[PDB]
Order: sequence, then C-alpha cells, then structure tokens
Amino acid sequence: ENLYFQSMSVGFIGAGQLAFALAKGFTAAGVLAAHKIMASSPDMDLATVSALRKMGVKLTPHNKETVQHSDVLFLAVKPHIIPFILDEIGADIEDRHIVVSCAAGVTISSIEKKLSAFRPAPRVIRCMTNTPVVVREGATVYATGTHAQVEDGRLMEQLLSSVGFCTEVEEDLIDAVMGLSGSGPAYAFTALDALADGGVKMGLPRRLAVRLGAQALLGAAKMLLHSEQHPGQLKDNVSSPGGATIHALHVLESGGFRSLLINAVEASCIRTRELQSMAD
Amino acid sequence: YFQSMSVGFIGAGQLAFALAKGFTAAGVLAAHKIMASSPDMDLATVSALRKMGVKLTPHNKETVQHSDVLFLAVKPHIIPFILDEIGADIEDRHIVVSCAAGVTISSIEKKLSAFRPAPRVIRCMTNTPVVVREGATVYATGTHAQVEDGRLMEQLLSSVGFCTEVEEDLIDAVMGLSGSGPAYAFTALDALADGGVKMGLPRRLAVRLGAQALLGAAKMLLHSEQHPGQLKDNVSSPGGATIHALHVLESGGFRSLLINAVEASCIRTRELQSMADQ
Amino acid sequence: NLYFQSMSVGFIGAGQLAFALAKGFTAAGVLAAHKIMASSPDMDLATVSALRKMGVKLTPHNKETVQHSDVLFLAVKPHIIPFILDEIGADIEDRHIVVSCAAGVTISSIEKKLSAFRPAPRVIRCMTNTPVVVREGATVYATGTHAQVEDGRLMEQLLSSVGFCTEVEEDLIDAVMGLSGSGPAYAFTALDALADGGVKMGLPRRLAVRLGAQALLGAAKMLLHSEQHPGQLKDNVSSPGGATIHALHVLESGGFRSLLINAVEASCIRTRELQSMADQ
Amino acid sequence: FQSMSVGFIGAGQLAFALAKGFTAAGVLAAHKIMASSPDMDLATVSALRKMGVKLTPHNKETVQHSDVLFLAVKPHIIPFILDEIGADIEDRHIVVSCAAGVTISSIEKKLSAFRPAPRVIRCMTNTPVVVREGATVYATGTHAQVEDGRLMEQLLSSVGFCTEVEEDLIDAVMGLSGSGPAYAFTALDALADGGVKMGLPRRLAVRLGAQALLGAAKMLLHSEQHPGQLKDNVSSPGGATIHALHVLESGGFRSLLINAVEASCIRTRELQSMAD
Ligand SMILES: NC(=O)C1=CN([C@@H]2O[C@H](COP(=O)(O)OP(=O)(O)OC[C@H]3O[C@@H](n4cnc5c(N)ncnc54)[C@H](O)[C@@H]3O)[C@@H](O)[C@H]2O)C=CC1
Ligand SMILES: NC(=O)C1=CN([C@@H]2O[C@H](COP(=O)(O)OP(=O)(O)OC[C@H]3O[C@@H](n4cnc5c(N)ncnc54)[C@H](O)[C@@H]3O)[C@@H](O)[C@H]2O)C=CC1
Ligand SMILES: NC(=O)C1=CN([C@@H]2O[C@H](COP(=O)(O)OP(=O)(O)OC[C@H]3O[C@@H](n4cnc5c(N)ncnc54)[C@H](O)[C@@H]3O)[C@@H](O)[C@H]2O)C=CC1
Ligand SMILES: NC(=O)C1=CN([C@@H]2O[C@H](COP(=O)(O)OP(=O)(O)OC[C@H]3O[C@@H](n4cnc5c(N)ncnc54)[C@H](O)[C@@H]3O)[C@@H](O)[C@H]2O)C=CC1
Repeated sequence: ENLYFQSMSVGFIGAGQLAFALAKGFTAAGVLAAHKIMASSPDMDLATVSALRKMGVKLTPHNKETVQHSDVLFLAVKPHIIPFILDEIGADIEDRHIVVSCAAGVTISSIEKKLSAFRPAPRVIRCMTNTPVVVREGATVYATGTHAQVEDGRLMEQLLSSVGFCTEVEEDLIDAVMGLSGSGPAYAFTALDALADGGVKMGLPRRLAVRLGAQALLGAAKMLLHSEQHPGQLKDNVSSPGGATIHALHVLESGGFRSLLINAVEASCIRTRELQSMAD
Repeated sequence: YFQSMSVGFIGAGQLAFALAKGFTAAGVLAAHKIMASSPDMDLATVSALRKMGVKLTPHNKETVQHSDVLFLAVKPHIIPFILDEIGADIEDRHIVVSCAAGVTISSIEKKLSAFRPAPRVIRCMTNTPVVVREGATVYATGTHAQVEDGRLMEQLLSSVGFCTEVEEDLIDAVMGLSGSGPAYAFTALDALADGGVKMGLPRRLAVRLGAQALLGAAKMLLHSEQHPGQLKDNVSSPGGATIHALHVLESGGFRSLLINAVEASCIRTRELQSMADQ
Repeated sequence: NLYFQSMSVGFIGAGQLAFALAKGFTAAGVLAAHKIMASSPDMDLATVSALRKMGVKLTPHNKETVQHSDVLFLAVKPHIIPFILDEIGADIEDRHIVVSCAAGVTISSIEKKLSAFRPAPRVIRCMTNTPVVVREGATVYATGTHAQVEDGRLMEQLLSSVGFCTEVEEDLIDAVMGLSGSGPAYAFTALDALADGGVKMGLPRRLAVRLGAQALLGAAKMLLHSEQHPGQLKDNVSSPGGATIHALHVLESGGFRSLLINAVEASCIRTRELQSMADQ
Repeated sequence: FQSMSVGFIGAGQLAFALAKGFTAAGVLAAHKIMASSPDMDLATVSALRKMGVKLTPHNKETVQHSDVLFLAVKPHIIPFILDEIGADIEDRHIVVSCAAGVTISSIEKKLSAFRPAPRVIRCMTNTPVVVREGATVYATGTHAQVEDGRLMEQLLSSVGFCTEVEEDLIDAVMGLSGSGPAYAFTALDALADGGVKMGLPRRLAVRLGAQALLGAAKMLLHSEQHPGQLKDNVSSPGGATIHALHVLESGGFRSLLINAVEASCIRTRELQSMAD
C-alpha cells in the first residue's frame, strides 16, 4: 500500500457530497493526507467546500489546477456535467492520469471517446460508491477501461477497499449497482426515520428510538454478511410461532413492503438510463 | 473479564446460542464457565453450544446450582413452569435475568417470592445480532436488584452491543423496534436483493451490496449528530436517480408500513401478556 | 429606506399578478402608485377597479404603458406573450428593462421576438407568487443576454421589497414554479381541509380557519429562522405515544408526502409541456 | 413592569419554546423564569440554562418562586405533580395547565383538597411561540378572576394569536393548531423533496417551500376571502397549478388532513379516558 499511496496525489473535479465523503474516508483510513488532496468547484458557497477546507483539503475554482496537481482524478459531478468537463480539461490529461468517473449512466466508451480526441490511450475507470465511505463502510464496485493498465485496477481496488467493500465488475452492472447500493443509503435513512417514528408512537423517547432502530439494522446487516444462510432462514430464526415478530411481518407483507423496495431499485436504474439517453 | 462469574441458560435455543457466542467472542466469559439446559439434548442449538465448549445438561436444577447469573431463555409461556420448578433452588447469590418477551418483573418476583423473599430479578430485551456483537439491548432492574447488579448486567451486555437501562414500561415498545427489527431488516434485504437481480445483478453480489449499504447507512447514522432526513438529503442529488427512487417508496407508504410493524409487534406483546395475567 | 425616484413601472396585463405586485410595491413604499401604469383590454375587470383605487394609472393601450415605463412587467397569460411582443416590439427603447413573469416563457423566445425590431433587448425572467401582495412573496429571476449587471441588481432590490428574492439559472425556473409559484394553491387547499377537520371535531369555522392558518404561518417561520432539518422540528412536536405522533401516522398511511411530491412534479411537467407546444 | 415570576413544571420542548418566546417579546426577564425537571440532562434543559432561566430538580422550588405556574409535563404526569405540590399552591398562584387532554375539573379536584378556590386556567398553544407566531387558546376555571383571564391573554398574546374559548373546544384545538406544526413540517419536507426531484438544490427548495407556505398563510389571515377563492386566483385555466391541484385531489389530500386532526383529537380523548 505504501508504494501505491506514499507519493500519490488525488484530485476531485467537483466538491460536493461524494467528494467530501471520499475525502473524509480516505484520510480517516490513513491512506491519504488531506493536503495531498485537491478539489475544484465553481461555487465556493457550499457546506461541503467548507468541510473540505477545515479538513485541510486544498480548494480551487479551476478544474485545470486540480488536473495539474493530481495522479488519480475523480470526476465527482452530475452525469450531465461530465462531457463539458472532459472538453474543458481534455487537453491537460496526460499519460500519468487515471480518470475515475463516479457518475452513473456515463459509459467508459463515451469518456474515452472524448479524451482520445486529445491524446490516445486515456486510462479510465468507472466507480460506483456511496456515502458510507465516510465511516469506512462503503459499498463500491469498479470497471476498468480499454487502456487501464494492470496496476490501475489493483490500485483502485486497494484505494477503495480502505473505505469499505470493493470488487471489480463488468461495466454493464454499474447502473444496477447504483440503484441498489448507490441509492441504498437513502432507502435506509427513510426506513430508520420511520422505524424511529414507530418507536415514538409506542412510547419511546425519540433519541432512544433512533439509536435502537439504527443498531438493529446495523446488527442485522452484519449478521447476514457473516452468515452463510439465506435471509429468509435468518428471518425464521427470529419469528417464533404466534409471536410479536411474525405479527409485525404480516403487516409488512400486507402493504407490499418487498415490492416497494424492488420498485425503488428499478426506479433508480430507470432514471439513470433516461438521463443517459438525454445525453446520448 | 469477569473470571469469577458462572453464567447459566435455562433454555438452549436461538437466544442462548446468540448470547453465549457473543459473550465468548467478546472475551468476557469462558465457554466452560457457561452451562445451558434443555429437555431435548439433540437440538441443533444444543449441538452448536456443545461445539462451543458450553457445558450442557437436561436438568434445569443443575444449571441453577452452577450459575451466579441465570438467564431465562425459554419461550414466554414456559416462564411460569420454569419458576415453579427451580424457585426453591434460587439462592441469595443469584441474579435472575429474564429475556422472555412480554414477561413482567412483577410476575417473576411474585412466583419466586413464594419460595424465598427478595429475589434479585432483571428484565432484559435483546436481539439476535448479539451473535456478532452488534446487539441492541435494554434492561430494567427489579425491586430487589442491588445497584451493582444493574452495573454488572450493563457491563456484560455492553460487550455484545449497545446496552442501556430503561424503565420497564418501555420494554414492550423496544421489542417492537429492535427486538423484531432484525426480521424487518432481513425482509428488506431479501427484497432489495430481488430488485438488484431484476435489474441484472448476480444474486450473490446483490445480497452483499444490499447488506453493505444497510450496514454503512446505519453506522453513518450512529456516528452522526445529524437527523436521518439530513443524511438522506445528502444522497439525493437534484433530479437524480436516488430522489426518483425515494418518490416510489413514498407513493407506496413505505414509512407507514414500518410504523405499522413496530406497532403490531408491540401490541401483540401486550396482548400475549394480558392472556398470561388473566 | 428604499425608493426608486427615477423609475417608472408598467404592467402589460392588469390581472391578479399585476395587482399583487403593485399593491406590494406601494405598501413597501418603494413606488408611488401614480408612477405605475397598467394596461388591459378589459377596463371593467375586478383587478382593474382595485388598481384604480390605489392610484395606479390605467389605459387600454399597451403602447401607452411602454411609452410611460422604464421597467416593463409582462403580466399576461403565457400564450398571449408572443402577441404582446409583436404589438409593442417596435416601441421598445434602449432604456427598457422587460421583465416577463409568464409561466414557462423562455428568455430565448422573448429575445428572438424583440430582436427583430431592435437589437439587444434587456430581458429578465422572473417567477414570483401572489403573496407579494402581503410582502411575503417568493421570487427568483434570471437575466437575459443583454441585461446589464445593474439591471439584475435593480430587479433584486425591487422584488426583495415584497418578499424573498434571489437570482437563479434559467433552467431552474420551471421547477420553482411548481414549488413556490403553485405552492400557495397547495396551502389554500391544505388550510381548507384542516379547517374542515377542526369543524368535524367541534370548532366554529371562523376559529378553525384562523388557528389553521396561524399554525402554518408559525411553522413556516420556525423553519425559515432555524438551522434545523424539518424532520427535527417535527420531532420536537411529537411527544411519545401522544396525539401528534398518532396523527402523523395517519398522514403517512395515506401517502401524504408523495402527494405533495406528485403536485410539484405535475405543475413543473405541465409548464414544460405548454412551452413545448408553444415552441412547436 | 409587572415584574412577574413565572414557573414551569417540566423543562422540555414547550417550556423552552414559551420561555424563548416570552423573553424575546421582552415581557419577562429570563432569570425571572424557573423551570424544574428530574432529568437535568436534556437538550431543552441546556438551552434554558444558556438562556439564563433558573433550573432546579425540585418542583416545590418552582412553585415557591412562581406567581404564574405553567404545568408543562406529559398528561399522565399531571396527577402525580398535583399530589406532590398541591400543598404548596397558594392563594396568589395562577395555575396554567398546558397538558393535552387534562380537564380543569380534574385539576381543581386535586388542588381543592388543599386550598379552596385554586385559580386554574387551561391553555393550548404550540411550538411557534418560539418565533412569536404561536396559536393559543385558553379557558378559565371556576375560581379564576376576570383579571386572571385578561393577564393570561396579555401574556400569551405577546408570542402569537390568543383568544378565550369554552373548555370543550380545547381538545379540538390541540388536533388542529397544537399538532398542526408537525403537519406543516411534514408537508415542507415533502414539498422540498418535490423541488429536488424536479432539479432544485435542497437548500433553495426548503427556503422557497417555507416562504410559499408562510406567504399563503399570511394572505389568508389578511383576507376576508374563502381559501377556495384564494386558490382560484392562483389557478389559471389549463395551467400548471390546476394540474397539480388535480393530483392532490386524486390522492384524497383533503381527507388526509381531516383524518389527522381527528386522529389527534381521538388519541387525546382516549388518553384522558385512561387516566380517568
Ligand atoms: N452523493 C451520493 O450519494 C452519490 C453520488 N454519486 C454520483 O456522484 C456524482 C456527484 O454527486 P454529489 O457529490 O452527490 O453531487 P453534488 O451536487 O453534491 O456535487 C456536485 C458538485 O459539482 C460541482 N460542479 C458543477 N459543475 C461543475 C463544473 N463544471 N466543474 C467543476 N465542478 C462542478 C458543484 O458545484 C458541486 O460542488 C453524481 O454523478 C452522483 O450521481 C454516486 C454515488 C453516491
Ligand atoms: N430469538 C429472538 O429473536 C429473541 C428472543 N427473545 C426471547 O428469548 C426467549 C427464547 O427465545 P428463542 O431462543 O428464540 O427460542 P427457541 O424456541 O429457539 O429456544 C427455546 C429453548 O427453550 C427450551 N425449553 C423448552 N421448554 C423448556 C423447559 N421446560 N425447560 C428448559 N428449557 C426448555 C427449548 O428446548 C429450546 O432449547 C423467548 O422468550 C423470546 O421471546 C428475545 C428477544 C429476541
Ligand atoms: N396568478 C398567479 O398565481 C401567478 C401568475 N403568474 C403568471 O403571471 C401571468 C399573469 O397571470 P395572472 O395575473 O394570474 O392572470 P389574469 O388572468 O388574472 O390576468 C391576465 C391579464 O391579462 C390581460 N390581457 C389579456 N390580453 C391582453 C392583451 N392583449 N394586452 C394586455 N393585457 C391583456 C387580461 O385582461 C388580464 O387583466 C401569467 O403568465 C401567469 O403564469 C406567475 C406566477 C404566479
Ligand atoms: N411540544 C408541543 O409541541 C406541545 C406540547 N403540549 C403539551 O405540553 C406538555 C409538555 O410537552 P413537551 O414539552 O413537548 O414534552 P417533553 O417530553 O419535551 O417535556 C416533559 C418534561 O417534563 C419533565 N418531567 C417528567 N416528569 C416530571 C416530574 N415528575 N416533575 C417535573 N418535571 C417532570 C421531563 O423531564 C421533561 O423535561 C404536554 O402535556 C404536551 O401535550 C401542548 C401543545 C404543543
């Protein structure tokens, strides 16, 4: 790791929520010192830029400055901004750069087409991560581009593994991963807010209900990750005949609880596709 | 490390295994200092506890004589039969910790006080993730529990997850939230994985990613001073895929279903204990 | 202590919005009613009679409004704007700032029409709402190609006298219309229903309307003056096991949140589908 | 210049909201307010302390300090409180119960066992007193003087709207304006989500949505028009607003808000039937 990271500099095009989250996770993991990170944004009036600055992250309005001072370049902007970014800094991408795109629905092919008009063989990697990298429990996948070298995938695997789970996938899976684990934390925060409301309805202080609900979800998720058993079998171990849990599971089933979560993953994926067809 | 402490389990099922596995993984109890009892010595939970090093026996009275801290880990309608069987063996030294859903401290103390006054009783509400040391536990102290008794139980149960003392009248609501909560989460994880599979992910990857997302979000909330709505705002980029997905959850009344669940579990727990009383 | 001593304001159209702005501007003291002119082909409209009682100068002839005015508000229905611009385009001078309040109408479409008569028309696009009438409006504006920096600063100063006002990129304006432009109608519907609920439970209608409106006003003010998330302020009202958390559950059971999201989306979509029909 | 001493039994969300509102209005000095709680570790207690409010664990000290004594505890706590401090209520006291559902009759019954003629007023208010835009009603008890009702109207009018009602309206007011801020906070969160879905930054969507609701509410308070007529003035034919109003109607939006007021009122009544 020392060899990969000792003198590596990282740049963020964009200084929003994902840039802050990855920067916080990388520095908390100890892989990167905050001053070796640079972020650029046209609007300095954001709370994320303030948090990055108090972290010690170097800030600039000029994306070309971030490009000049970076080895690994994360594109942390909305999908529709990507092709305008590539036109802007494309003349500055050099052999040394690894361009890591975080946007969903922006293909490696389209990024490589843009950058290859300036210099052949751009090294491009697509990444799909989520905000819990900020506590080093992210869920990350990546796909390597046509010109990515052998050490490039291995470097990205080690970098993103320091802030959570990380595995290589074929590029065609990435938009579906966005619908599941990219959007997933928002599903979990909605559920935790509602579970806490349920606790409050039944008499619990709100502070206690939030803590218990979150701890229950965290523990159940860890249980599944550590067990070889199917989620339904773990559910069965918790639901005793005639008991409180099986009564509660019935009212979840009666509202189509499962189908709402399937609807959510699908809706996220569908939206990513229609954004992509607006560009393409 | 409580080295001088002998722990017993009346009942050798899912909860006894989860606690004993958690305790020994935390290093607070040695497996050989734990005894568990069940009338069926060929149960699969019994086998798992045996492979752990726990001492096992079919005689509930043997577990009582071995133990200082005695966990009641039987189903709720068995608690009265158990208290009658061993009540004469309860000694001054014993702390009786009932894990049974719905069973009140009053009903345990009344049954045991017929044999010996001032039984030391603690009521505990925990959940199965103690097995990976990420449980959510609350406890209430009884009439005759000393102060050190509550501090002792909090030390023990803090080693396998979050633990805090509550007034007893909150415990049925806690059961509806964190006691049944793992089952809500396993249902949600199965469904999120089906959604990933529908959109083209391999099942095994979808289960791993869905569970990791839920774990990471829960950890984010536990480590943050922010409202869960504010953390949700940070995922939801304007016009983006996430806010579109959240709309379809809202259109189905997702929030209300989870409130329904906590309510139903809490209400059933009260219903059952009303039948026990009368 | 703001007052525009050398500014003549004109309104093409003398309907709800012209009345609301003229009343807000005059109550703010930043304009005398006699320095305001409004035109409409219906001199027997109820809004025209109100403007006349304020002191506002009225005329049936749009050309007279243009000749009197420095700042010219286009306060007609969107499908009337192109006929307006053809009628008075030859009367636009260098001194004019043209401020379109019409829902959906793009700066591009206005500039194209006026530029046929005289190059470099100074155009600002504004999205406001009817509570400017009580000086609590919510307004955004976007500046056109030829609007000078002082033009936007001036309009911000003027529109800030009747409520909140900030500059936005033009492509946000249709979404603002769906939120704060249509928003007062959502609130009037909500206040009618809340009053019905109060009456069902035994309150006199006049009291229920007063309390419902006061509750909404107070809650909105709390949020504006707080750095807290609206979910956290809700938690402070929702005592465990109490009346409020029981009532919140029945709102959630009906999908209350999703209905308000549906509304904002439906307003914004309809605006875009109208402007597409106009552009084709 | 009345130099009133005010006490709160309970130092939670409503006690903080009222203390903040009263001191911001200038009617009370913070250090002339005393609040008591057995849990001296809440966020509300820390905020009261920072305001300069006097804090004590002992309800008797609050009673002895106060001229006007607010009962700002949960409804099921009120009879425990009246048993504890009933012997300390004096003829000079005005006892103002804020508790949802607790009747004047039950309060006077408890306190009359100690001194005859306890002066009792029941009030129903809401958290926006914190920004002096509260919605408050009050009802006077058997022994409250006419001056006692005038004083309470003067005091509560300093932090928002205030009017006297017959007591049998108070539980319905709770369902409308007492719980009402929670309905608005829910609506504002959802409207902001809708703004974000259509491409607005969250910070701007929150601000525009709240300003929209504030302005519309103020319009209705300053107008003699029916809310349906104000709605008609925003709704041009074929336009964006009337399309959005239709999707609200299709989901039964109106009935959800009626359901909420009713559910709050029913819960209040069923809690009181438990205590009784
Ligand atoms: N936030 C999340 O939960 C996750 C986000 N993503 C993706 O990551 C990307 C970034 O999302 P967020 O950080 O949430 O968004 P954001 O809106 O918080 O941040 C975007 C940033 O880009 C900046 N920006 C805009 N135009 C720019 C330009 N031309 N040059 C430089 N900077 C520019 C903005 O000023 C802002 O600082 C998006 O594609 C999103 O879909 C993917 C996974 C999770
Ligand atoms: N499993 C869970 O998710 C949680 C369980 N609990 C409570 O823990 C208690 C035990 O639950 P589980 O372990 O899931 O049950 P289980 O059904 O898995 O195990 C119960 C055990 O009691 C034994 N048993 C039955 N009759 C007995 C008797 N007369 N003497 C001794 N042992 C006897 C059975 O053989 C079995 O080993 C219940 O009261 C439940 O409410 C509490 C919170 C969560
Ligand atoms: N009313 C609202 O809630 C808001 C309205 N707007 C926009 O403001 C514009 C005007 O809306 P309102 O005042 O509500 O409409 P309105 O229907 O109340 O008034 C329209 C006025 O235009 C006049 N008019 C028609 N043809 C004309 C012509 N050829 N020359 C001059 N005047 C003519 C009519 O006589 C009438 O006085 C619309 O484009 C609407 O989208 C924007 C935001 C809020
Ligand atoms: N919070 C709101 O939005 C409104 C609340 N109310 C009513 O106001 C009352 C108080 O509500 P909140 O302040 O929101 O509740 P809360 O739970 O925030 O405050 C209750 C306070 O009472 C204290 N307390 C508990 N037992 C006590 C005792 N024996 N002696 C003294 N203090 C004790 C608690 O420590 C806490 O400080 C309730 O009856 C509620 O129905 C009425 C309308 C609006």
